Amino acid sequence: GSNFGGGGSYNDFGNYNNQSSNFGPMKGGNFGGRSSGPYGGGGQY
Amino acid sequence: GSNFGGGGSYNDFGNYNNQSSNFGPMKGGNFGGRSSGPYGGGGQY
Amino acid sequence: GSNFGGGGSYNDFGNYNNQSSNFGPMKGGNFGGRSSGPYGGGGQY
Amino acid sequence: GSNFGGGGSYNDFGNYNNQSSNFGPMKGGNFGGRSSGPYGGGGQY
Amino acid sequence: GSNFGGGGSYNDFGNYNNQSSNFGPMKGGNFGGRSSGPYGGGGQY
Amino acid sequence: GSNFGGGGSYNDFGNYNNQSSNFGPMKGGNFGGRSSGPYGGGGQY
Amino acid sequence: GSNFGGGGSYNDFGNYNNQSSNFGPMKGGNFGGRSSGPYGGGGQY
Amino acid sequence: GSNFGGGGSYNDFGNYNNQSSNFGPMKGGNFGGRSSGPYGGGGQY
Amino acid sequence: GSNFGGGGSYNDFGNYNNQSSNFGPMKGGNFGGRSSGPYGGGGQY
Amino acid sequence: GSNFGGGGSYNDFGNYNNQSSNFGPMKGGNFGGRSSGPYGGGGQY
Amino acid sequence: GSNFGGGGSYNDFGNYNNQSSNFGPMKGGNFGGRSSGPYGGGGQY
Amino acid sequence: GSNFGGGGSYNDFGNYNNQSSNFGPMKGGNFGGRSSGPYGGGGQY
Repeated sequence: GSNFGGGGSYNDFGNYNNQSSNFGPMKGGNFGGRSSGPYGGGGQY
Repeated sequence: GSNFGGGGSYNDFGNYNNQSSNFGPMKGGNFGGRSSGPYGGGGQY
Repeated sequence: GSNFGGGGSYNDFGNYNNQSSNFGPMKGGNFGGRSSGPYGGGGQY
Repeated sequence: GSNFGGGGSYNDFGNYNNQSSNFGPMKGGNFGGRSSGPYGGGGQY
Repeated sequence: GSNFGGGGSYNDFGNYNNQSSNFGPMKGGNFGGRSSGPYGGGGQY
Repeated sequence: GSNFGGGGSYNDFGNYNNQSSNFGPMKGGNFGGRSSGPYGGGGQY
Repeated sequence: GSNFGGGGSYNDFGNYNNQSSNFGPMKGGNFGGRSSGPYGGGGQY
Repeated sequence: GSNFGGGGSYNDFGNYNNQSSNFGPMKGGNFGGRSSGPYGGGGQY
Repeated sequence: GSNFGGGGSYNDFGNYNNQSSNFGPMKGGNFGGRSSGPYGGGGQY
Repeated sequence: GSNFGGGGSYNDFGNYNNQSSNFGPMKGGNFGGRSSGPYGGGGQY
Repeated sequence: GSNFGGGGSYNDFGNYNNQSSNFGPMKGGNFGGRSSGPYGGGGQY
Repeated sequence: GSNFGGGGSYNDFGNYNNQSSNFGPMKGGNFGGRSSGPYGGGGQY
């Protein structure tokens, strides 16, 4: 009889995938991975 | 008799996929991965 | 009878993936990995 | 009967992956790894 | 009956990976590893 | 019945990896390892 | 004027997705990922 | 004028995803990842 | 005018993902990662 | 005019990911990482 | 005009990741890392 | 005009990661690191 997240627990556990593959010349970018707060994620500015 | 997220638990567990593949020259970007807050995700500005 | 995150515990445990592979010349960038706070993530500025 | 993060514990334990591989000449960068606070992550400025 | 992070404990224990491999000439950089505070991470300025 | 980080303990214990390997001539840099405070991490300036 | 896979090149570059999510008790398995050769893929025998 | 896989090159570059998430007790397995040769992939025998 | 895998080169460069996350008790296994040769991958026998 | 894997070169450079995270008691195993030869990968026998 | 793996060179350079994180009691094992030859990888026998 | 692995050179240079983190009591083991030859890797027998 074990509690597993019961109560008001905010239980966020999701798998996330960003995948990209290119044979030719890649000047651009695939910006992946979690981010939070204003302007999260990478790039120019 | 085990509780599994019972109660008011906000139980968010979803698989998310962003996948992209290109043979030619890739100047642009596939912006993947979770984000939150204003202007989340990468790119110019 | 063991509690596992029960109560108000904010239990965030998600797998995140950013993956990228390119045969040609790569001038651009795949910006991956967790970030938080203003302007999180790498790049010009 | 062992407590495992029960209470208000903010229990953040997620696997994060940034992976990148390129055969040609790589002038750009894959910016990975956790960051927090203003302008976290590496790059020009 | 052992407490394991119970209470208000901020229990942050996540695996983080930044990996990169290139056959050709690498002039650029993969900036990995934890950082905090303003402008964390390496690069020009 | 042993306390393990219980209370308000800020228990931060995460594995972090920065790995990079290149066959050709490497003029650039992989900047890894923990940093904190303004402008943490190495590079020009 | 750049060749991009021209000639007899067998150019196989397809995105493939296997995704599955279940709230209840999962005794079975979602067998995903590429396989080749006799009896490829996992399971009993 | 750069060749990009031209000729008889067998150019296989595809993104593959296996993702799975379950709230309840998981006795079974999601067998992912590339395999080749007889009986590739994990499981009993 | 640079050759990029041209000729008979077997150029295999694909991103592969195996990801899995479970809140309840996990007795089973997610068997990921490349394998080759007879009976590749882990498990009982 | 630089050769990049041209000729008969077997150029295998793929990113591979095995990731898994579980809140409850984990008796089983996620068997990841490359393997080759008979019965590659870990587990009982 | 520099050769980069040209000829019959078997050029294997791939990033591989095995990552796993668990809040509860872990009796089992995540068996990661390259292996070759009969019965490569760790575990009972 | 510098040769970089050209000829029949078996050029194996891959990053490999095995990472694992657990808050509760860990009786089991994460067996990482390269191995070769019969029964490579650690564990009982």
